[PDB]
Amino acid sequence: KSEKFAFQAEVNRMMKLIINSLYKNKEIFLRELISNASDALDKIRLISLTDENALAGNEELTVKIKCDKEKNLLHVTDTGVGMTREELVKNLGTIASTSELIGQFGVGFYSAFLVADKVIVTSKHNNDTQHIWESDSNEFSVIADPRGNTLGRGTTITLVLKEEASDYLELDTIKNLVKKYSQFINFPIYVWSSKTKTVWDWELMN
Amino acid sequence: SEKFAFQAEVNRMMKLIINSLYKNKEIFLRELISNASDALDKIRLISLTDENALAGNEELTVKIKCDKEKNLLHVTDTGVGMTREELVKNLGTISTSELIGQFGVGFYSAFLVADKVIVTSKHNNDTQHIWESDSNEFSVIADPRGNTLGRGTTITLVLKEEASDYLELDTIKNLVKKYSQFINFPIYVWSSKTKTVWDWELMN
Ligand SMILES: COC1=C2C[C@@H](C)C[C@H](OC)[C@H](O)[C@@H](C)/C=C(\C)[C@H](OC(N)=O)[C@@H](OC)/C=C\C=C(/C)C(=O)NC(=CC1=O)C2=O
Ligand SMILES: COC1=C2C[C@@H](C)C[C@H](OC)[C@H](O)[C@@H](C)/C=C(\C)[C@H](OC(N)=O)[C@@H](OC)/C=C\C=C(/C)C(=O)NC(=CC1=O)C2=O
Repeated sequence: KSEKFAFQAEVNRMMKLIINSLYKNKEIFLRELISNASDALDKIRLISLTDENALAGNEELTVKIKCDKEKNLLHVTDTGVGMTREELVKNLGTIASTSELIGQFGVGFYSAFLVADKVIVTSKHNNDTQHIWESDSNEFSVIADPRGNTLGRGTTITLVLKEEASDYLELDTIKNLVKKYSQFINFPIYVWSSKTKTVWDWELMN
Repeated sequence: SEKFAFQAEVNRMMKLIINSLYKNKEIFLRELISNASDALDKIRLISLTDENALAGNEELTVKIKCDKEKNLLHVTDTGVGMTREELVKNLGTISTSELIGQFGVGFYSAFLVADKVIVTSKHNNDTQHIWESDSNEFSVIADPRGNTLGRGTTITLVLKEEASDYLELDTIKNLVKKYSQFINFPIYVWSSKTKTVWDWELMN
């Protein structure tokens, strides 16, 4: 189980706070994830200033959100700097209204457990191979992605939604939320939506 | 090397117990008394083949102590006890009311009323040690007070505010009785009588 890890005590306590104090406005997890994605794009953009190889694995700088209503999943993918394996283990397993306090203290990512029974973070960084981080909140593991490098560069956050969080699978909801929290993000944010013959394509939200 | 993490299974188990028994929480005492009884049963067996078994403490009892000022509830038995290695493994790894005793996870029902649970235990083959937890981790350290128990274990609960009622004597006596009526070992509750004096009171 050299791939299995446990959470630092403080993180456990922190996840417990978010759940007990934000259960009346769970929709903020989308805000927090879109915000994280945006900070990630800012860093690769900052890296491309000095390193001229920074953007060779994925020239674009976007944020695409997809709804798999059949597998009960919600995907949020950015083409930011991404995270190395060691960063998945250290930065997600430890740390150094409360709606505003979370993003400021650096723990807004855990707001995802407000609507998910399981969170998965797939990531490719310019200096490592693609890896997968998974957790149901009672432990977590990190393994090399057997699919190889399918992201180029960036991160995908996958949420296996709670049955009560089923509404986050309907497009009308996500679009409303994506739009409401995409307002001040300096990057384009699309949503895989239907157009009704009935064809699917990326739809710009901001 | 004094702070450990709970195994994933235990984590899952604590939540289940807490999510499903929030309606009948008084169960926690039944579970502690029951465990106390098992412990006593085991030292008694050992005393059959081991003449030195009861060297550290000749009695086979279970004593319950309420401390309102400090907000603590103590459950002490004089059974076989637990060695440091056992506290670590047997506690960190593994109506449903009567379904938890079966699986052997009753202990955790203590978190239904306690923000923090402490386990002090002295086992014939080791020195006294202390296991503490708030459910988000746990730690095991050598008791700096020495071999104070002689032999056995003390379950100390730092009761939640909404658990203020288990601090009241008449309540514990009432509860300790309903569940001690089946244990073949004497259960006492440090009670009081009005001058006002304190002394053990037999419940079964
Ligand atoms: C200031 O940076 C932020 C930090 C500090 C730190 C961990 C940054 C990280 O160092 C490895 C990378 O530099 C950064 C580019 C990676 C992301 C933003 C990831 O998101 C995507 N899309 O990559 C996010 O994944 C869930 C990382 C964990 C987030 C946590 C625990 C959180 O709750 N809040 C945080 C939000 C932040 O903005 C946070 O702690
Ligand atoms: C069958 O034995 C029981 C086990 C198996 C096992 C761990 C037994 C233990 O092995 C080291 C000792 O042999 C035994 C004498 C010690 C006690 C009963 C302790 O209580 C006192 N007073 O000593 C209790 O402390 C909280 C131990 C943890 C209890 C757990 C996790 C539980 O939830 N249920 C259990 C109840 C049991 O009866 C249980 O798992």
